[PDB]
Amino acid sequence: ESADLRALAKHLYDSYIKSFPLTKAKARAILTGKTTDKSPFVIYDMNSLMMGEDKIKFKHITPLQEQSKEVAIRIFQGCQFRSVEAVQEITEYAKSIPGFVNLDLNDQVTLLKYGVHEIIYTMLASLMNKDGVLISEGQGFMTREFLKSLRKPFGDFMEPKFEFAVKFNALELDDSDLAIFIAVIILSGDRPGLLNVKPIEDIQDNLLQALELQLKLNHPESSQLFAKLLQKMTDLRQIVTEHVQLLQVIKKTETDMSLHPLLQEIYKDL
Amino acid sequence: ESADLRALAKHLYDSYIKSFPLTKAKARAILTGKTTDKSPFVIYDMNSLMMGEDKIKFKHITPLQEQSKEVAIRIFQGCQFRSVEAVQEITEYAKSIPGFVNLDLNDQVTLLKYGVHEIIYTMLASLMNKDGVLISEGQGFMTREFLKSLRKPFGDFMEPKFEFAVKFNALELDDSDLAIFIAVIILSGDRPGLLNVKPIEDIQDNLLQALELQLKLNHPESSQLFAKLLQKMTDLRQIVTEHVQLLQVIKKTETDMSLHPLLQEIYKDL
Ligand SMILES: CCCCCCCN(CCc1ccc(O[C@](C)(CC)C(=O)O)cc1)c1nc2ccccc2o1
Repeated sequence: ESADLRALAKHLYDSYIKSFPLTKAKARAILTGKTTDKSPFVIYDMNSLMMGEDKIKFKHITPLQEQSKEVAIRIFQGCQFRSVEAVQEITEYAKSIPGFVNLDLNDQVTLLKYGVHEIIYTMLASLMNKDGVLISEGQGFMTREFLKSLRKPFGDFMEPKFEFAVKFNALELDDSDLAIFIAVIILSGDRPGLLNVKPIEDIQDNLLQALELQLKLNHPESSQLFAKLLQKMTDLRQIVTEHVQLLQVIKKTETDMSLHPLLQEIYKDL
Repeated sequence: ESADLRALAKHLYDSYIKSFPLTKAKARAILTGKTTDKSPFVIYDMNSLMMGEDKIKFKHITPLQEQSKEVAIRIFQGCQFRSVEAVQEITEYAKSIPGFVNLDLNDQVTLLKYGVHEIIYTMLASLMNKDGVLISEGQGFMTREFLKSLRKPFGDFMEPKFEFAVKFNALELDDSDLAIFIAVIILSGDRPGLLNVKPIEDIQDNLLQALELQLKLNHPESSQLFAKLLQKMTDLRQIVTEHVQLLQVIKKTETDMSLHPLLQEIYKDL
């Protein structure tokens, strides 16, 4: 019954709105302007960066950065903190996916460990366009060029996210679509180390039917959107793998820089 | 129309049968199961290999294990010969895909270039089970044990493919399904360097529709098989990536000597 699938879709969309403070709808409203209400301050260089810590709250350094925790590192610990923040929002969302909390506690942990970053990059795309990305709840906007100009290793951390975002965003998905998609990502029975794969795949199948109908009803004219979206899951895994190896490089070139315990746990070069 | 999709399906199945000697239906009869007659020669040890090699249809080298070209190298090289063969079979199959030959020639070469490894492992799964893989047109069977026991570098070469095959084969696809799936892989759109993505994605759209109808008619009891199959591409990709990686490492094993050229030419890297 497609009626039961529509309810699941509404339920997941509802939980999504309740778990994620900055939706795609809000992100696009901020980026596309035509607004005086919430135009973001723009960071495209060191100076605007300094200024940025004025109209927008930023627990980081404004002045000199070199001999005082450089800008690259400052921006990096910022992403770090924001990522853990996202893991907590995604975890809250996960618990709302029917069946998720009734699974083996060990597998709940495994599903989150492997799904969190894939979800992070999917949602990160909502806050990006070809020119940059929204920051601090949408009050700021850091330029893609400014980011690609950071010190040797940090200079290329974000580029692959942008490359993915521009392609992914061309699919023109809205929050109700993404809510089902993120749920699908989490319930992957092919995650390494899962104990009970069957209960996980039973839920994903239900989620997949939900996503399929949702895309057919919401995008009547977009041929094979469902399949096209599912293939994007390959680009996500790649982004993760690529990010991981870059993180191993960072770890060795910056022995004075620290990683958040949560993020470190999830990570295992995995 | 459902008619254009069935025709496309039937057309691909026919060309697939004509292009690939060993069909999965053919290989499954041999593997797990009997169909008692002409049982494959089993390579499970060094002695069984030496014997099988000198008694199998392997046009290349003979058994010589004594400070002269180790077994692992001869096995590895052997898989290279068969891979070059398959590439030509994949190439002929590609040309039968409606619209393929009509694409920009550089684009045709690009699609084949980046799609042959994904296709090779996909079809390899057809000849594998959890304990081994069919060899020499199915006249042989090299056990998973003997393979994982090879030298340090070569022992971890095929294992990852066995793991993928185990999961992939659980989908229980047959040649009619695989025929369309392989064509979808070939007509990707995200291969690097493509010049005209539109016609490529347009054909894949048509192929995906065909694959979807085929799975629903051929496996009416398998819910969301279409979606599950597409997500298996995330695995194939990692496999390929991980594979070119070990490959580079192998290069850092065997190298020198003015003997073997022209042969090294015929292979390169694929
Ligand atoms: C439901 C989840 C919503 C996810 C929203 C993510 C916003 N974000 C963080 C993106 C990110 C960047 C870098 C990351 O690297 C770390 C922290 C490295 C340990 C990781 O977790 O792998 C991880 C995640 C982010 N936003 C921005 C804006 C500008 C510059 C950098 C930046 O990073």
